[PDB]
Amino acid sequence: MATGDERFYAEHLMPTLQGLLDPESAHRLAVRFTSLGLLPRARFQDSDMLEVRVLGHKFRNPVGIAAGFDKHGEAVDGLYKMGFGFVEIGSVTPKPQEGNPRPRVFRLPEDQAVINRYGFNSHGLSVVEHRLRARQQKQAKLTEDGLPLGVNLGKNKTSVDAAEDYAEGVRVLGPLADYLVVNVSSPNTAGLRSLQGKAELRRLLTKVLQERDGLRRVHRPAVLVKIAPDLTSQDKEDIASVVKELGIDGLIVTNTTVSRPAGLQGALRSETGGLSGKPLRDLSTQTIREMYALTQGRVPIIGVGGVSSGQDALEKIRAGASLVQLYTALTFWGPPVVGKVKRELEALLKEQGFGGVTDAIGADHRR
Ligand SMILES: Cc1cc2nc3c(=O)[nH]c(=O)nc-3n(C[C@H](O)[C@H](O)[C@H](O)COP(=O)(O)O)c2cc1C
Ligand SMILES: COc1ccc(Nc2ccc(Oc3ccccc3)cc2)c(C(=O)O)c1
Ligand SMILES: CCCCCCCCCC[N+](C)(C)[O-]
Ligand SMILES: O=C(O)c1cc(=O)[nH]c(=O)[nH]1
Repeated sequence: MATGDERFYAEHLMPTLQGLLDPESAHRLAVRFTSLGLLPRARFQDSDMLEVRVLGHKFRNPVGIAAGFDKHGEAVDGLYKMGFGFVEIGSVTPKPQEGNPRPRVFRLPEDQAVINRYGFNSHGLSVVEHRLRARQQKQAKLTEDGLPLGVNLGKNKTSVDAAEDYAEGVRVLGPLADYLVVNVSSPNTAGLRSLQGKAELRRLLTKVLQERDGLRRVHRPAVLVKIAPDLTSQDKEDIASVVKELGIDGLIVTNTTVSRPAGLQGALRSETGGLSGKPLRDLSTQTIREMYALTQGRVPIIGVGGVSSGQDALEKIRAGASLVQLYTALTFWGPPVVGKVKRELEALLKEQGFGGVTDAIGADHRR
């Protein structure tokens, strides 16, 4: 069934799977299989070249699974087995909520893209907290061994107080996380991205950071802000300013886009939702570049958006990312894409005269 092998997955297994299952069903199955550890052998051995020290942690490799794949913290261990250097779970909302009605995920095969409007379907903080607690010491050892865990926090659709939603997330899941993500960037919850402008963003993040600072040292995560690729130059300037003013630990750049770039071919291109995958790639990379420059290279960036190769990863790294994430590439190429990206990244680093990933971070800005 599953042997096992970049070409077999890309050319045969995944196309067949996608012919049989709609994207959300495939997503549910992928989560189930991953949680059981039913995966092809991750042959790739991580070299010292790929190791990154950032956010107060060691990362065995700079390739993570983006938020949204494991929304409820169900497959964390299987994701490490897949070869990810770090795992981000979420977004998690304070209370459980169902998200949007189905269908709410759409493939754009011709574009190597996906559009989703899940709408923060979440088991909620309490369920995710107990799920994480069940493996807390296991995670502590994984983190020690260079495999950190991120938790992405959302807010409920019907919440009257957005900042309090995030504050609850910090208090409940913060003690279980190496880093937290304040997701102010979903396409798919009304109002949400408006948390990205200035005086209100400052208010929100001050509250978040205060809650984080009130956790015991051993349970005190880094706090990152995940931003949209659709921000105005003014928005980006404002975010960079608040980030530096408040001492936000890092940025995740970017979420999905509500733009529909010219050239999309998929029949479903005009579905409502965030677009991910290849058509997002360079928009994300350019946002990384801008944010790195606006923060003077002093604020760690996790680069995400259309990464499916070593070149994609390195471009983001050279643009200013210390780490990268992918999601959409996994949906088309399956688990072997993780080793592929890592292998290609290591080769490109050597070819371009970099001693390791760390040496390449922001290299474009020094040209
Ligand atoms: C199906 C789907 C669900 C997602 N859910 C979340 C989410 O819950 N929280 C979040 O911060 N990002 C979410 N994302 C955005 C991804 O984390 C990532 O930022 C974006 O997809 C770009 O990366 P990619 O092109 O590699 O997929 C989701 C993306 C997709 C494809
Ligand atoms: C919207 O969110 C997703 C998530 C996973 C997907 N697919 C997928 C990802 C990993 C898989 O993992 C495997 C592959 C082969 C053997 C065992 C597990 C399988 C399907 C898809 C899709 O098919 O469109 C969509
Ligand atoms: C998730 C869709 C099914 C794809 C085929 C499953 C691959 C099983 C992996 C094989 N094995 C677990 C032994 O390595
Ligand atoms: O749950 C979702 O709809 C969602 C959240 C998010 O942050 N990004 C995204 O593309 N979808």
